[PDB]
Amino acid sequence: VLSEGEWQLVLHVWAKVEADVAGHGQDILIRLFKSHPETLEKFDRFKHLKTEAEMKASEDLKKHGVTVLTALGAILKKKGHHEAELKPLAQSHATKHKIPIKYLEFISEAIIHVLHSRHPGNFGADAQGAMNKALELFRKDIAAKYKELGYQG
Ligand code: HEM
Ligand SMILES: [Cl-]
Repeated sequence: VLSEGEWQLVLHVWAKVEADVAGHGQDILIRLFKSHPETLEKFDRFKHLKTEAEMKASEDLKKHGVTVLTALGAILKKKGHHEAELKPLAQSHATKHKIPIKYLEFISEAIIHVLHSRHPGNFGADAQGAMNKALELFRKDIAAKYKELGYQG
């Protein structure tokens, strides 16, 4: 369970993300695909992209990044009260997309890397600690939902 103080560090850096969601979504998805190329294979819509340049030029990938970060933003703004938001996300990711928890760990790493790179004014050690705790909470609750849904994750 995060403290209010931890949530405020989380929401303070997220406020900067929100200056340019699309840009942050591109950086995060590209970082994920570069660091863990197996994750790209889960995306039938994107798995043809061969290079970072093709990824940067992909209008569709940018749209998807906005969709992803906006969903995560809405979860973070619930400050742990995210049962309603997690139900559809867990169901699609377990049953349609088949995304293991390991891959959620990978995108968590990508989010942290990008925030660390772009936002050193709002992402020092304590802020990164808080964001890690929020993402761990997200993954813990998603894992529990996966198990309820019948997906071992
Ligand atoms: C913070 C973690 C994540 C969030 C908030 C997130 C959010 C979303 C959202 C909102 C959608 C659109 C609606 C839906 O199908 O549920 C989506 C689609 C999808 N997600 Fe995620 N996602 C996350 C992590 C991942 C990861 C790590 C992968 C793969 C390694 C993944 C693979 C997909 C795929 C394949 C789709 C369908 C894309 C398409 O063809 O339209 N997700 N995700
Ligand atoms: Cl800090």
